[PDB]
Amino acid sequence: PMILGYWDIRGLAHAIRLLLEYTDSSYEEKKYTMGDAPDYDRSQWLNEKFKLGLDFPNLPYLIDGAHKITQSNAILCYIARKHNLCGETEEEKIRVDILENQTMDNHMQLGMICYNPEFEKLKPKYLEELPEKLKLYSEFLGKRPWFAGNKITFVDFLVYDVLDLHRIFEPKCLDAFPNLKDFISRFEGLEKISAYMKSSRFLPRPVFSKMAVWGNK
Amino acid sequence: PMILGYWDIRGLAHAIRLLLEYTDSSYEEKKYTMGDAPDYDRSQWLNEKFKLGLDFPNLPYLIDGAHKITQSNAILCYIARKHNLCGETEEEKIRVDILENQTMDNHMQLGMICYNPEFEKLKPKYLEELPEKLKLYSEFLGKRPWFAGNKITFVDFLVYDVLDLHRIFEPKCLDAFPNLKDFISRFEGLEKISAYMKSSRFLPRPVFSKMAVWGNK
Ligand SMILES: N[C@@H](CCC(=O)N[C@@H](CSc1ccc([N+](=O)[O-])cc1[N+](=O)[O-])C(=O)NCC(=O)O)C(=O)O
Ligand SMILES: N[C@@H](CCC(=O)N[C@@H](CSc1ccc([N+](=O)[O-])cc1[N+](=O)[O-])C(=O)NCC(=O)O)C(=O)O
Repeated sequence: PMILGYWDIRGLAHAIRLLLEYTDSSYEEKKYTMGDAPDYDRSQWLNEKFKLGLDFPNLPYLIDGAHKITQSNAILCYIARKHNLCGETEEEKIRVDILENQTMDNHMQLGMICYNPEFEKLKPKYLEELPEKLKLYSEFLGKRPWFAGNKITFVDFLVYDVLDLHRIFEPKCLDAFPNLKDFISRFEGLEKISAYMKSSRFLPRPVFSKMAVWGNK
Repeated sequence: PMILGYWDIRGLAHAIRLLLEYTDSSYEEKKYTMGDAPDYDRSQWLNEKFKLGLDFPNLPYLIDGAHKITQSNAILCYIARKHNLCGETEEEKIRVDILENQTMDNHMQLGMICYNPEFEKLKPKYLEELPEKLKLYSEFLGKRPWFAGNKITFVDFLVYDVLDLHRIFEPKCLDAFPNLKDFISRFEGLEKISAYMKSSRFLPRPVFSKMAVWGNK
């Protein structure tokens, strides 16, 4: 069975875990524990980091037999390809590519301030800007059932994670975009998704690692 | 003809410009000018940002008729797909995916400190770490003519820009990895590449925008 390595948190592995579940993939998980402050001992991972045969050692990392992979989006396409969720038409592949990177951006943005000691000070501006960000995704999705088009793709998992992370950060954020709310309903309503969410495996928190100022627990 | 919008600098548009050239693509450039300190007036771009019909307004952006694209890596695949440089075999697509993101990481890393006011203080550590970074690419490439494998792909443009930016930042950096040096020789040795470098179009500097503390000019 495949084996997904990551910290004992949600973070970046979220969309992957969801995808793996949606695809009925056979897998295990090698969760790494980070020590408490002030050191935040990472040795559990560092003692293994370069022993796994990974090309660019990192987290998350996926191991499927002889295939060792790093970089979240790389791991997602890998999985998605086995179930034709990496896109089909031309326009689909474009939307996929754009989102694939757009979400990664918007994510690192939140991550950056949530790990910034001055989070409290920065928070005001970030929130002032967020509505427009969400709007973009609303406009983008429009009347489509999924982001790529009529068929679901791995990018839907990425958009979800991002959108979800924001209802958690600011609950009223998605209130102004019905289609987005429906998207979340539609995504969580997915049979294998719904079931996974009610299982013991579902790890929706902590959102970030112990070093984080927000969602660190 | 296609139209590539970006700042009047190298930056993220570099690999794209190189690819476009190597593919003999018919295109123009909409270069945006940033005002001098302390305001760094961006208005030339802001007054157009939401008028272009882009989905997620940003730079660089590519316009091919009805197709409006953002996110550098999104733009690269779009172009590479028209010429079969987006990867073919399974293992090829993996390497492409990994590098497509790996390079983007290593890039932002450099960008972050080069835009950091305390650049001078941060520089010492970054340099202490760089060798291992480069080594990863060397190990990765190994005895292959190209990163993807025997055929050249758009990621080779990404790896080049990164490797190039680092010889500029620290000339002796690549000295310990012959295969990487040969890679640089082999890439610039490409007919259309070589030619483009001797042209008036070649924009290798400034490396970053005016806001940068390094390579700002
Ligand atoms: N581009 C890579 C990024 C991988 C990465 O950064 N992994 C991190 C945790 S994520 C992370 C780490 C720091 C911050 N931060 O804000 O400081 C935010 C996030 N995040 O998940 O957004 C890690 O611990 N890697 C193991 C290692 O480096 O050896 C990918 O998407 O796979
Ligand atoms: N993920 C996107 C990122 C796009 C982006 O960052 N665009 C910047 C320039 S790049 C950039 C900007 C800042 C820093 N920095 O280090 O501070 C590094 C880089 N970089 O290219 O590496 C911009 O000016 N966009 C127009 C807008 O936002 O309206 C992509 O790769 O296309």
